[PDB]
Amino acid sequence: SITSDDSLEVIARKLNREKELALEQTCALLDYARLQKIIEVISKAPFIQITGLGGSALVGRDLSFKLMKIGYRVACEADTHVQATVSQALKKGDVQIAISYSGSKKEIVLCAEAARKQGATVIAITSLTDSPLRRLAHFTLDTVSGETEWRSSSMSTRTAQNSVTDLLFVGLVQLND
Amino acid sequence: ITSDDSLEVIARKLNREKELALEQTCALLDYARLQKIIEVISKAPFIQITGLGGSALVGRDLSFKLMKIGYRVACEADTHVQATVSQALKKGDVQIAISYSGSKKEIVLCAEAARKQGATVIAITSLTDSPLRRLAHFTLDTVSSSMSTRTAQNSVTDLLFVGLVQLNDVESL
Amino acid sequence: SDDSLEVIARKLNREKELALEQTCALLDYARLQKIIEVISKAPFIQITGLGGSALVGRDLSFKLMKIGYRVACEADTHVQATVSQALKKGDVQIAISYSGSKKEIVLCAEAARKQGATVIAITSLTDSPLRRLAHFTLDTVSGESMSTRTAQNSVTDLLFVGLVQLNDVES
Amino acid sequence: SITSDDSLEVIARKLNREKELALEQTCALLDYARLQKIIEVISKAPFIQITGLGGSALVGRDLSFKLMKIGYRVACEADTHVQATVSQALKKGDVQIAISYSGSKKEIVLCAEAARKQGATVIAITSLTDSPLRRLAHFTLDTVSGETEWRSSSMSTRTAQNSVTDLLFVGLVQLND
Repeated sequence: SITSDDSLEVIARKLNREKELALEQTCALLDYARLQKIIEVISKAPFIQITGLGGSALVGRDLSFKLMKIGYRVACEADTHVQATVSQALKKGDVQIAISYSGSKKEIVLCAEAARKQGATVIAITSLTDSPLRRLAHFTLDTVSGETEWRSSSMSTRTAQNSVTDLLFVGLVQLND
Repeated sequence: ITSDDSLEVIARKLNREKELALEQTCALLDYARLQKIIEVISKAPFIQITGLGGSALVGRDLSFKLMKIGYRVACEADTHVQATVSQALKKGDVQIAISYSGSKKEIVLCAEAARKQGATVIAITSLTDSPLRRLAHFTLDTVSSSMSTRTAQNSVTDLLFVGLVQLNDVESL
Repeated sequence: SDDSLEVIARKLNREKELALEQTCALLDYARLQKIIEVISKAPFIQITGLGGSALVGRDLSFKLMKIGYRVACEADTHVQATVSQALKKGDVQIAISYSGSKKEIVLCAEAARKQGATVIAITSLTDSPLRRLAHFTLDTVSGESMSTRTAQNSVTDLLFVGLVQLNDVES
Repeated sequence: SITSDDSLEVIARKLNREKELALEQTCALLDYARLQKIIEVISKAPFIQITGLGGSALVGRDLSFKLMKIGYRVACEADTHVQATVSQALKKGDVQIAISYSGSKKEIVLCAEAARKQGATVIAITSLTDSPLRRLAHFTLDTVSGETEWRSSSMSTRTAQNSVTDLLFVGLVQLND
């Protein structure tokens, strides 16, 4: 989509269109009945681990700061060795929120498998493709990217992921009643 | 946007608010100015990216992209690490300061220290006349809610990056 | 310090050794056992610190996480601060600070005690805000900066080993 | 079963003893002629990546902040994916300081391979064992443990590493003073 022929303005406009598409298609895929039960699940979580890698870990930590900001016990950890040990020590009733577009990055898949072995609940924020991460998840929130993989690789994907976490957070706060 | 709403109404409302941030931010772009900014970033021996709170995550997000392509970058959530790095900047280096307000003490002092050291300061900030906007060599404006703000900030950094790759690609060829 | 590198290496090692000796000599093993028991029963544990003593806290955090304790240890102060506001009766805060009077650590220990949690300080001997606010204090004595870290790690490493022994004893 | 001793006071004394011997034996193993050459090479590095995992990464972070404060351009990154992208982008004349006791941690080994591939100069802070990391290093700084039953524990290993990093920092302040 974005090519070496483009002016800076066309690039600017192309980028915004990719994010707008990523937001709309992600939104269109939402099962609002399934979104609600997920929020219910997160809300009763004694402990929440949020896993990710690279740019998507920033999305997870963005959400971890917001959940801590309202009294949730949240682990979100960049060091993959440390992230893995947290997963291997989760307990039944805990919640893992796995943010990974591909669903086939080993470290993230290994952490989700460890959560399941320990009996934690796994929520995957991931792309529509059938992936090891999707097959490990109790619930899945689908993210549709709009990007040119060779140019805008961690941009509309991250916008799609941010839209899901933002919604999760607002729906959680809305459970103030 | 209010409670009593359903989750679908919230999702749409949040999506529209981001959509407005993307479009009102791009609407103020000065493409001749932005090109000069990319050139400056492109030639920088060293780049510091300052921020705090969510703007720090936006800074790290961009620093990962610049680091992958071999640009020498510092961007650090610890408030006083980030201050030691600004003061240690030298002439010709570049600081990218991301704050919506422009009056946050730490971002202001890091930007002071960076022009004290003779670096170029690029500010990604709101249209509010601010101490940051005054200290900056260049400003890219962001119009935005803390979600919309991060959305607006990311649209500037993402554009700077793809523009940087585009220019660097033109030269290599 | 216009000494050789060899003189520097030995001098740094002797400061570290003195920090270990002087810190170990102040240990009260009766209170340490009580402290280990408090930590072991906490549903949630926050470890606070700033600068190098934050790294010390995270070093402990990694080991506690691996054996199943729920532990927050954030090196960003505003994150650390809001994690203190959410503490609950029965939780535990481990506050690591040599001075004992750094505003950010003092503010988190107040919140912890306010919120009903137990505060365990790892701090120098001086009469300090952190020491007055703690339910339990473990002393660290330097050997002079680098030896301060060494002193703090010797207390945390001991807490870690005590806790592992506590479970293998009741296994 | 973590310890063969029953008494906390015995444990505390043995643990401190292990640390005292890790410090002294690592110190005795220093080729102070090499160490000055090593400090000289770090002094000239336009860019310094410090690599590690888990506890060893905290040592590298502690060093990275001391070095940044006296003005050096330093990368030190907990996220193993990002860290790997930094190693892959090093250039000739850059220095990588790889901090791993074992020398056989996949991610540290692959970061040193990438650094050497691209022509960076690799200084390893590692144990004496013949390791993939030691065979890849241009320079080595040996971290060994004490005699006790606590050898090779992360507590002993962190202590030996810290003494080496503390020394490198002080030797650098001495030039740059």
